[PDB]
Amino acid sequence: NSNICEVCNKWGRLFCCDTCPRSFHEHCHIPSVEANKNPWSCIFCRIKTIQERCPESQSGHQESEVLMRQMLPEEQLKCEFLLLKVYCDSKSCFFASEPYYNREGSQGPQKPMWLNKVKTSLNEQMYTRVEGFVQDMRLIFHNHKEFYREDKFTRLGIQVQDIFEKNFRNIFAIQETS
Ligand SMILES: [Zn+2]
Ligand SMILES: [Zn+2]
Ligand SMILES: [Zn+2]
Repeated sequence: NSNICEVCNKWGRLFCCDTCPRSFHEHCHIPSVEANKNPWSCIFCRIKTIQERCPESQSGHQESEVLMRQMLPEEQLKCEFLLLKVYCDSKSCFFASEPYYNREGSQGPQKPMWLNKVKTSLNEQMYTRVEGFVQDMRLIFHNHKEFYREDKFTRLGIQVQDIFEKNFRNIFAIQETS
């Protein structure tokens, strides 16, 4: 197994996957690394199994159809994995915890949103469709762009949104377009 957390790239108290060489901090994995379960398989491995059990699940899909899917166990998992892929980027730090807004010439968003809030919402099964999760994720970046206006820091929102969107298209096998 790797000697650093796959998500945050630090050492520490790591739980090792049995079916791949990745390792995780307990609360870096999503869902949080399960208490017992020998062998244990990480979310990467669980996602690869879904694909292997249903090869056709990789054929292209329309985003509108994906969004309307109910959050059954496989879609729950896919959203957990997509959230984890965002946390994998170090620039996720800016969007992880609860923000506050006091900048001359700007007003804060009407509906603040942050990664840890989305993480709790997933854990608490608060989303009934994929659309709920995706809307909250895109709101994070939209709030950031609106608030920061012409400050160059707006780019951090563009950057992490691009990570989100590329991973969304991959995980949910969105049909490729120009
Ligand atoms: Zn970690
Ligand atoms: Zn694994
Ligand atoms: Zn099949």
